[PDB]
Amino acid sequence: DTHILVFPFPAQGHINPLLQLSKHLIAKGIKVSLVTTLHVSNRMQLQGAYSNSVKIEVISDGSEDRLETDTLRQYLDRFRQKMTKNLEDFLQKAMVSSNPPKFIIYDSTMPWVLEVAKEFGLDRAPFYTQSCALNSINYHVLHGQLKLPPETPTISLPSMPLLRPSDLPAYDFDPASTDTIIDLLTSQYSNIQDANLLFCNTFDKLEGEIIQWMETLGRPVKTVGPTVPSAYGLSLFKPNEDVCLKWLDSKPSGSVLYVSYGSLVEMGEEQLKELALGIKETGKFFLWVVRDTEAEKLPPNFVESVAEKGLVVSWCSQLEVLAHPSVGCFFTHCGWNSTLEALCLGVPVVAFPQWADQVTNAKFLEDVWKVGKRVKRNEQRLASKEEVRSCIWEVMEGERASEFKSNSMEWKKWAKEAVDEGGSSDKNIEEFVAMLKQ
Repeated sequence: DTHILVFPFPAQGHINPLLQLSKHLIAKGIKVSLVTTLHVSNRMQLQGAYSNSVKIEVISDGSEDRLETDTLRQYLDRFRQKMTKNLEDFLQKAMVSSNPPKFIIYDSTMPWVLEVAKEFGLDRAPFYTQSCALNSINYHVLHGQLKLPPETPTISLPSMPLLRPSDLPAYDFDPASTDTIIDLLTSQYSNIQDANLLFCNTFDKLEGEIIQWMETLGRPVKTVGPTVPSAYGLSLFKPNEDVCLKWLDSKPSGSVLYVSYGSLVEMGEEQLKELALGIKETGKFFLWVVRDTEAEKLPPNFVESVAEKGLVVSWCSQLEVLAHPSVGCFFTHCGWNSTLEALCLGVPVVAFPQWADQVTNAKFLEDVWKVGKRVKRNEQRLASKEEVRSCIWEVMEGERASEFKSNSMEWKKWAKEAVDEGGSSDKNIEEFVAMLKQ
């Protein structure tokens, strides 16, 4: 029984992609062990309860956790030191067992795992969870072809669309961690000559040309995305579904604006007021999922003022909401997972990027894939309520509303084609599985 290890970075949007890939591998006959921390096995729904499930291997004691007194640098430095020893101890017992693992797939953001794999003679591959366009940007920042602030107002990178400085990732959003994040992201290409191959969370039709560029770095590159669950009885003591779905069920098809800037962005009340008022001014039905600490910054009386039009809740499953036919538009922060979800479910977007790679994903969503528009922001970075209202109207009601929806249904078709049997991504996964059986 061939078995491999998958080692994701324990953080927002890094685990689900590797878990999804693990599920595809198990469906093709490969047993998968997920190497993770005590907190992820504990404080998350990683149950691995069925006999065909991913096996969870906890290798940490929780002493690698981020302290309140820690900077990002101290946290990543301690994590690397402790998890390196933890992985060395784990492989020691596993590389001399009856059935040793034949491969380790690890998050690309932990390039130190390759050195551990190399030391034990274990085949390995980093997994790039972000867009391939970001791989190009980070590589060119690493090699001096692009600079923190760009010298030239137009940036032309190999096999990439032209970008202005307002389309490049904003790592300055959290000033204390700016240099740390840039060093982290640029250090993902330093030891790729020893990688068996590179895995990318994308699909050929989406970034094919950029992937061709990536292959020129010397190693095989395998697109295996998008990592969205393929899914997208009768109880007398329970209701059929969730409250969100029920509320959406009573709306006309394609009429509601699903709003979510994700679970990590901390927006300012000033900008939060204008955004809420912007959504209010449109007079459209909208389902806004926002966490408790962000919801307290909402303007006083806002939810009562949009009583008939708005449903503001603390949680709903994003996938089931985006797959609902009553939803016609997605006001999103343009995180890579959200970006791929929008494309996979054929839903046009109002791009409101906040930080990091979100601005680059927004650029591709608006100017390259053409499935929506970016909210115009001012010099201060504040998006006014008319810009917000205008943008929502333009994508849902304006001249290009039919265009955007047509582009979205096309990207939705190619995305399903990619992960469907014989698709570009499925083919890459089958070839990898075939090599592991050799």
